[PDB]
Amino acid sequence: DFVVIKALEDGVNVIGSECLDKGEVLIAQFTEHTSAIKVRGKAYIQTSHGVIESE
Amino acid sequence: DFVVIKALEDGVNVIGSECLDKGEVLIAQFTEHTSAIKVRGKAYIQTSHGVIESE
Amino acid sequence: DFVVIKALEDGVNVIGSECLDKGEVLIAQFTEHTSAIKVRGKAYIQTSHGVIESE
Amino acid sequence: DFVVIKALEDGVNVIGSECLDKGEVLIAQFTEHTSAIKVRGKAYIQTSHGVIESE
Amino acid sequence: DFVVIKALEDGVNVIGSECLDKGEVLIAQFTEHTSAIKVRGKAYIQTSHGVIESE
Amino acid sequence: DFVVIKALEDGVNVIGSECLDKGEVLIAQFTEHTSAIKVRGKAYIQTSHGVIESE
Amino acid sequence: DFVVIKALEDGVNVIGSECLDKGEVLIAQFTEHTSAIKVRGKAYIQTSHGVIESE
Amino acid sequence: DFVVIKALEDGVNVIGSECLDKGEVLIAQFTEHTSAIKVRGKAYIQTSHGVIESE
Amino acid sequence: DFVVIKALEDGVNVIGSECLDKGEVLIAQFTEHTSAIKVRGKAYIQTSHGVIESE
Amino acid sequence: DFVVIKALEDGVNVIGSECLDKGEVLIAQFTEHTSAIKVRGKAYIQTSHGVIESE
Amino acid sequence: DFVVIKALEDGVNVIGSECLDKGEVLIAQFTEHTSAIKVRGKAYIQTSHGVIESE
Amino acid sequence: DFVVIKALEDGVNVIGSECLDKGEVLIAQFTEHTSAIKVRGKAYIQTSHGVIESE
Amino acid sequence: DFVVIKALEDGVNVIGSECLDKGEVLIAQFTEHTSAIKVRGKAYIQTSHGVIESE
Amino acid sequence: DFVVIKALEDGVNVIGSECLDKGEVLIAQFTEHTSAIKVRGKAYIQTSHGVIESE
Amino acid sequence: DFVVIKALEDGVNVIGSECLDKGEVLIAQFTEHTSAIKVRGKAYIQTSHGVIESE
Amino acid sequence: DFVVIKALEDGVNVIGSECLDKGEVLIAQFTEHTSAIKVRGKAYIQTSHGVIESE
Amino acid sequence: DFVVIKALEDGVNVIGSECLDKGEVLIAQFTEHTSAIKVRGKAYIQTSHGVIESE
Amino acid sequence: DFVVIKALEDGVNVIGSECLDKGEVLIAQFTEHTSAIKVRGKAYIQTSHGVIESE
Amino acid sequence: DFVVIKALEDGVNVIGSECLDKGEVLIAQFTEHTSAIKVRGKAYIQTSHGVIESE
Amino acid sequence: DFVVIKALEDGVNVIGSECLDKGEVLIAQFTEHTSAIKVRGKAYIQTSHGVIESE
Ligand SMILES: [Au+]
Ligand SMILES: [Au+]
Ligand SMILES: [Au+]
Ligand SMILES: [Au+]
Ligand SMILES: [Au+]
Ligand SMILES: [Au+]
Ligand SMILES: [Au+]
Ligand SMILES: [Au+]
Ligand SMILES: [Au+]
Repeated sequence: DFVVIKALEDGVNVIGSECLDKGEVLIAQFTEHTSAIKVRGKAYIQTSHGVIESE
Repeated sequence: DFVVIKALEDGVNVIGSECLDKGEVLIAQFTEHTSAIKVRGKAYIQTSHGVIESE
Repeated sequence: DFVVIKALEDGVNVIGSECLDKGEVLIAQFTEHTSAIKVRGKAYIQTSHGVIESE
Repeated sequence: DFVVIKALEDGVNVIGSECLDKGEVLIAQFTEHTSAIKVRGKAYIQTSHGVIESE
Repeated sequence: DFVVIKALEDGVNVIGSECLDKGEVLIAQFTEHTSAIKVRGKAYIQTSHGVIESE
Repeated sequence: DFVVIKALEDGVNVIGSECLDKGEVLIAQFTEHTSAIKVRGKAYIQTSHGVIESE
Repeated sequence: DFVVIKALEDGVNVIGSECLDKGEVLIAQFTEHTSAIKVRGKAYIQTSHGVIESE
Repeated sequence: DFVVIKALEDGVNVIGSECLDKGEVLIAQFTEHTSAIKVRGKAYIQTSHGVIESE
Repeated sequence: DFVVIKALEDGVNVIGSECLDKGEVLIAQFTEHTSAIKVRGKAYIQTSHGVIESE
Repeated sequence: DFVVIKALEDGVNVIGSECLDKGEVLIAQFTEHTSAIKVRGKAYIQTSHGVIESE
Repeated sequence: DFVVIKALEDGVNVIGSECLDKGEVLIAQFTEHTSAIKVRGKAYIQTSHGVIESE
Repeated sequence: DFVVIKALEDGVNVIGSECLDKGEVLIAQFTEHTSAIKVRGKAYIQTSHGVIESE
Repeated sequence: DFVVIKALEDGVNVIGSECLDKGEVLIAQFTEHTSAIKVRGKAYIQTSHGVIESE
Repeated sequence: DFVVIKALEDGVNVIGSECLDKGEVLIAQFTEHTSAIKVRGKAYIQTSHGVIESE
Repeated sequence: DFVVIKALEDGVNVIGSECLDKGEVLIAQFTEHTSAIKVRGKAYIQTSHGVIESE
Repeated sequence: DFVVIKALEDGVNVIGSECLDKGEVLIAQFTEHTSAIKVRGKAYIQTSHGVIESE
Repeated sequence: DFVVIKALEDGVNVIGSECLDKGEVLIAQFTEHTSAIKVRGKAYIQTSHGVIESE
Repeated sequence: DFVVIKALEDGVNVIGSECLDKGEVLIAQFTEHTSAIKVRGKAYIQTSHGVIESE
Repeated sequence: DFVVIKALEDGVNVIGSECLDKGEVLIAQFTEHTSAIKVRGKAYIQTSHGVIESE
Repeated sequence: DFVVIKALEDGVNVIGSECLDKGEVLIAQFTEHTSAIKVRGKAYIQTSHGVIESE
């Protein structure tokens, strides 16, 4: 139901817009509105399906 | 309930239309409307059933 | 609730009609209408029960 | 909730009537109407309980 | 919710009446009406609790 | 929700009354009415909790 | 939701009253009324939590 | 939803009042009323969390 | 949904007030009212998360 | 749905306010009101996600 | 449904605003309102997906 | 107005149905409904007319 | 008000119809309907007036 | 109209449920409800018809 | 219709609660309410059926 | 229906309160109100069940 | 308005009925109903007027 | 109007029920409901009339 | 009408809940609600009846 | 009805909040609202029960 995004670099954008600096962690749940989440920049994502590394 | 698409190359299309560049990651939930998702180009998909690599 | 079809060859048909080219991946959920899905051609399917290879 | 039938030979019948050729794969969900599914001929079935081989 | 009966010999009866020949496989779900299923003859049954061999 | 009774000998009674011969298999679901099932004679029962052998 | 009692000796009482002879097996579901089950005598009980041996 | 109490000694009290003799087994479900169960004396309890031995 | 408290010493208090002597075991479910349970004295608690030893 | 806090030192505060002494254990469920719990001082917490040690 | 944040350094901010000092632990559930939680500073987070370390 | 039945052996039936084990004693009064009492097995009966020994 | 019939042989009839086997004992009260009781076969009767032996 | 039960051993049950310890004496009258009284364990009963010793 | 209890020792309890000292005698009639009388301690009871000695 | 109390010593109390001196005799009937009679001191009681000597 | 009764021996009666054992202390206030208090046995009473020793 | 009870030993009961451990002090006022207070165990009581020591 | 509690040690609890540190003094009046006050830990209490020292 | 607090040091808090400097004296009466008064810091209190020294 929720994802965990650790921003490994500054200015990481999360759309669905929010900006994160280096070292912050955003835990985001899916609402009715937020049905899709796009991640730019270098970040480390943990979902239910496992982990992944956006660049 | 949701899929994770890491676009390994530029111009990856996701239909159900959105375009992704290299290194971005789209986490997509299934709405009532979006009942099917088609992925073109080279991308790395994680679902509940496991991982797969579209080309 | 959903299946993952990676089309390993061109012109793979999915009925319930859609056509896929080589390398694309279709993630399909079951609606009320779509109660049966038929797959032609060479494709690689992941379901909840495991994987299978249609030819 | 659904079964996966890979038709290993031509003319495989699925009742509940549909016909499959060799190499096709039918993913069938149970509706209210379809409460029983009979499979003739040589086919390879995956259910939640495991796999089986009809002849 | 459903059982898988592979008829290992001809004339296998399934009550709740249907008849199966050798090599066929019947996947049967429980409705409101079908609250009990009786199997005669030599057959190989897979349920959620495991497998069994009726004779 | 359901039990599987393989009658290992003739005349096995199932109350909640039905009679089974040797080699038959009865798959019984619990209705609102059938809240208790008594098994006489030599039979082999599979439930969710495991297997047991009535005599 | 249900328990399995194999009566290992004659006259096993089950309260919530029923009597069992040696070798019988009673599969009992919990209704709204039957909220507690007491077992006397030598019997072998399988529940969801495991097995136990009343004496 | 339910607990299993094997009374290892005579006069075991179960409050929420009932008395058990040595060798009996009480399987108790939680109603709306019975929201707490106290066990005195030497008894052997199986719950969902595991086993324990009251004295 | 419920906790198991074995009182290893006399006068163990359970608030949410009840008192237990040495060797007793209280199995407590959470109602709407009882939303917090405090345990004093030496006791051995089993929850869903595991075991713990209050002093 | 609930957390287990063993207060390893005196005066441990739990906000959402309650105070605990050394050796006590508070098992706290989440109501509608209590949507966040803050723990001060040296305490040992067990949740569903595992254990942790507040200082 | 809930996350566990151990603040490893002083002044850790949790948005969705609260401030934590070193050694405190905040257990936060997701309401309807709190649909996203941002964590600044050095903290140690446990979720259902595992652990992570914000900086 | 009442009879006294000492069950000298196990499984003594009293109709008007109840079962008694060895050593138990049932004191039964005549209601409007219970106008006849039948005793099977080995038992020792005391009535107003004297004593008798059913076998 | 009541009689005690010990059936000393099989098939003893009691009219007012019931059948008794050897060793059974029937204690019969007089209703408004049952104003006369006829006993066939070998039986041993105790009434208020004493004992008698029907053949 | 009433019976006298001297409990010669501990835990004597009287159904119609009450428990007696060794040396206690229960004098029980027959109500409209209590139309049958069953005595377990070792006890010494005095009725109008005489005395008896349950075991 | 009534019983006579001579309390041979102090603190004799009569339930149905009253307390008697040594040497007192309680003559108790059965009301509609008092349908059962339990006697603890050492006492000497005279009923219509005879005498008895509770301990 | 009535008891006879000869007061063998002064100050004998009869509750259900009356006081008797030495040598007096009280013949007491049971009303609806007086359902229990307690006798203190040294007295000699005659009932229907026989005689007794309170002290 | 209130009295203090320390029961120096067992079975001390307080009427207005209650029983006390040795070492207990009853602090009794005067209601509208309790307008007189009688104390039997050996006890030590403190009132507003001073102390006294009942025997 | 109020009493002061210092519990000199563990498990001191105060009826009118509360339990106290060693070293605690309960200051109790008389309500309309609490018209009598009984103290068990070893405790030290101060009233308006002076002090006393329950055992 | 009021009591004076000087907390001689840290964490002194006053129920009727409040916590006091060493050296603080709480002057508490009795409301309608607060009809009983329990004091834990080492504290020095002055009432109208005198002084006392809880531990 | 009233207390006298001489603040022997600066910043003495009186809750029920007011602050006092060194040498000031606050005479406080109990209203309906102010039912409890807490004193921090070094102060010298005179009540009806005597004097005390908060620290
Ligand atoms: Au594009
Ligand atoms: Au065909
Ligand atoms: Au039986
Ligand atoms: Au206690
Ligand atoms: Au801050
Ligand atoms: Au008992
Ligand atoms: Au008198
Ligand atoms: Au007493
Ligand atoms: Au505290």
